[PDB]
Amino acid sequence: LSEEEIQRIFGLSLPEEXYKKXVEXTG
Amino acid sequence: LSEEEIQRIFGLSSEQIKSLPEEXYKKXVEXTGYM
Ligand SMILES: [Mg+2]
Repeated sequence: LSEEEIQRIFGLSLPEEXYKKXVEXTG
Repeated sequence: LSEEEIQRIFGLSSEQIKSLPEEXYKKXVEXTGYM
């Protein structure tokens, strides 16, 4: 999985901004 | 994007999905190519 694919999949520090869009996931 | 889809995409154990944002972050790090 590329960083560009993570942007597309999550609709976007990538790890930090991963964790926050994770939290927004847990609602 | 559901928790179930994220579990499958990143191969997460039943244990890992207890900590989805943290185990997000770690599978984020492995994204960037770091360890
Ligand atoms: Mg937590």
